[PDB]
Amino acid sequence: VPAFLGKLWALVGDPGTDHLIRWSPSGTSFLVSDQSRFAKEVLPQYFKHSNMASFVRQLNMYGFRKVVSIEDHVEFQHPSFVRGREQLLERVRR
Amino acid sequence: VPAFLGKLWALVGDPGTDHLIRWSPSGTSFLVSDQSRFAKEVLPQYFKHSNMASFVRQLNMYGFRKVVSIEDHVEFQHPSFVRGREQLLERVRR
Ligand code: NA
Ligand code: NA
Ligand code: NA
Ligand code: NA
Repeated sequence: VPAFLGKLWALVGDPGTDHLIRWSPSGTSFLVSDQSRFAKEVLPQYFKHSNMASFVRQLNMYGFRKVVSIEDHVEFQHPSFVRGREQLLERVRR
Repeated sequence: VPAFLGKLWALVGDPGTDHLIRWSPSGTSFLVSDQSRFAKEVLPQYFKHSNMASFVRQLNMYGFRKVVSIEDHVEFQHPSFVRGREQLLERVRR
């Protein structure tokens, strides 16, 4: 598992960050509650930078997608990024 | 499980419909490859109507969301609608 994805996995699951970034109730997507605060408060802890645009670009390079209503916060998803599915994470690729 | 969701579960998983509606590779979302054809060819088989707008409205009433790129076909998702997770399906509610 690439270091970016190992860090992403850890930071999403970390209870200490859940007020800003956490798994959905079933773990098939993850929620960033406040993008500005996430970039200033969580990203330095895990990546030693605070650049949301770089982070989102990296998610895009790995094929992550956004979850939106059929009809600031953001919800991301990847078929192979699922809480508890440690071996499936190996399928997330650039 | 409400009849709409039982039918949805069956039709997504049905190999005979997979050219038009199928689970994603990990089963955490589902893809409609061609909405017009899906409405004319799959919906009558399972619901005895051909109205895409009614179907999508029903998905919205149950809290389904759409999956889109970070930067016709459509991909839908619900935290509690996951291939193989039969008991989790009980949590999908109006
Ligand atoms: Na967690
Ligand atoms: Na977290
Ligand atoms: Na299937
Ligand atoms: Na199918």
